[PDB]
Parts: sequence; C-alpha cells; structure tokens
Amino acid sequence: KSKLPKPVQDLIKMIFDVESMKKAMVEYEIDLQKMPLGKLSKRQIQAAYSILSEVQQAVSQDSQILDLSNRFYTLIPHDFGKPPLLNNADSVQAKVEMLDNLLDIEVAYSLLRGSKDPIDVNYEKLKTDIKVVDRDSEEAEIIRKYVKNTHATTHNAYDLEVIDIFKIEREGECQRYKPFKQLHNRRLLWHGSRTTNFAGILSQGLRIAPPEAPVTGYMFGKGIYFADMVSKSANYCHTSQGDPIGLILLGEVALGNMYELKHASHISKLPKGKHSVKGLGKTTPDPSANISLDGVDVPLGTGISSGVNDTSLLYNEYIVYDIAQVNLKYLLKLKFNFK
Ligand SMILES: NC(=O)c1cccc2cn(-c3ccc([C@@H]4CCCNC4)cc3)nc12
Repeated sequence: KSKLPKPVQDLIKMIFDVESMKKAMVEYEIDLQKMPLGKLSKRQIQAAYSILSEVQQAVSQDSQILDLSNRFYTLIPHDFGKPPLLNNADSVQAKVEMLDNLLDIEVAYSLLRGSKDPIDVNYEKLKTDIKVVDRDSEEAEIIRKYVKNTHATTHNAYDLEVIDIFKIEREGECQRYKPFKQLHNRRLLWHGSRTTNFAGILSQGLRIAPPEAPVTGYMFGKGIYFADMVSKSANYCHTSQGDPIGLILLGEVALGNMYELKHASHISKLPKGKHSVKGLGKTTPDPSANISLDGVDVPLGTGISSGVNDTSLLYNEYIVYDIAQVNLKYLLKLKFNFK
C-alpha cells in the first residue's frame, strides 16, 4: 500500500493511463496489431519525421511522392478499413502532430513496462519529486489568481477550474539549470501539453523538436514555447468533453535579454546577447500587477492593451532554444468547463 497523498496517486494513474494511450492510437487510425504500444521505437519515430520532411521537399519542388507516402505508412502502419495520399499541408501537419504525441506515448509505455504498490513503483520511474500545494497557502492563492486573471477574452469555449496544484522537482534539473539560475528576467510561465505526454515530460523534461521533423508550424522555429496567458497554453492540452481534465505546467524560464518580434521568424541561432524570443501580443498582463513568487516574476495581472497594434499575435509567447533554460516548478490539474 502506497503512502502517497491521494491527489499524487490520482495524478500517477492519469499519466500512465494505457487506455488513454490506446484510445489516442485508435483516433490516429494506427493499426494496434501491426504497431502495438510495445512496438513503438525512438528510431522508428525519428525516421518517420524524416519522411514527412522529405514529403514536403518533394511537394514544394506523382510516382516520387507516392513512394514517400507509402514508406511512411510502412514505417507507421495504419488501419483505414484506402490510405489518404500525403500531398497537402494539412495532411503532413496531422501526421507530425501524431508523431509528436507518439514520441511521449513511447516514453510513457517504455517506462511502465520496464511486492510494492504499482503506483509507488511507477511514481519512482518519473524521477520527479511531487508534493501537493495546500489550498490555504500563499502559493495556492498566487497560482489561482494567475489562472483567474490571465484567461483570454477570445478563448471563450471553456472556463478553467483548479483541481490540484503540485510542486515538482525533476531529478537533475537543478544541476542542468545552474548556469541560468542567476540570469536576469526569470519568469513563471505556462506550458500546456496533452495528458498522454506528461510521463515523457516529467521523466525527460520539456524538449525541442528533433532536426528530422518538418520546420513548418513553428512560428519562432524549433524551441520550447510558453505563454503568460493561461488559456493560450490550456488550448494545447487538447482537452474535450470526452476528457475535460487537463495538465498544465508552470516553469521558471530564464529569458534574459528577449529578442522581441512582432511576426514569424524561424530562429536557427538567436542574435548574440539575446537569450530568448518574446512574440509580442496585442494584450499583455498589466505589468504593475507583477508579483514575486520566491524570486521569480509572476505576470498574473489582468490583460490590458500592450499598445503594439502592428503584430501577428493576439497574446505574448516566449521561446527558449536551450532545454537547460527551463526549471519546472508546478504542475496543475485543471477542469475545463466547456460551454
Ligand atoms: N504549449 C504551450 O503552452 C504553448 C504556449 C504558447 C505558444 C505555443 C506555441 N506552441 C506550439 C505547439 C505546437 C507546435 C507545432 C504544431 C504542428 C506540429 N508540431 C508542433 C508549435 C508551437 N505551444 C505553445
């Protein structure tokens, strides 16, 4: 019998939910006999990204493309009960999205399958210390206020309800973050992801897309993205009426000198002296309402006009291009109340 608090036990069950992993594979139309969870590999996913990149290169420049489309389905077997040809941009992005999720699903399954309560054994595999933040604490009030105040006006499909607040420490992240611990402009920001990705995120941290993956769909190039508006990140949990509970991170991000951009720029190397990109939004949390939570700026102010009209973005976003610039601090379990 596990001594872990019930919210921690319930979080471990959510994270290693095989049913959720299989349902996702069914939704992606993956053939679960030819490609069961146990047969997914890192080398297979790496090669599939390369094929999707090759697919775009061939399309940009019909027999040549069909061979690439067929090599993709041979590597990742699907069950269509005819296979849709990988020619249009939406078809390629749908497959990249599938791989991005399969990558962490592979991590979750490999951990799980690789005398004690199963919940305890699987908790230890995450190599992450997880503690419940009390509802009556100063931290919980600051965090609830951050959720409350930064829900965007255009994101009106749902209301957000905080279920549990966890304080997290990934093993080895302290050591990895040490070169950036004293960098200026450290901010507490949101990062949403599908619930099926959290086993991978807790065990391996937030990661950058591999070079093999297509460059399309990355407004500021391959990096780790964050928002200062909870709903902007909460949209990336991909919660539905079917699964209305999502997970969202609060990470301390060492932004340093921000390369401030109003439009897309596929960053390969930042300008010298710049440590991050700030995508400028039209609406920003009121800077006069910034609070410090144990030395880190928490931009929990209600949204006001940023005074920037000539931008592609409604809300800010922040990108770092080195995995070491992130130190995960909190993990929230959120209820999405769909309207
Ligand atoms: N995940 C977040 O909380 C987040 C916050 C703010 C801006 C963000 C932008 N992203 C983002 C998420 C996904 C992607 C691509 C989309 C197409 C498939 N490959 C990944 C590019 C950017 N994630 C963000």
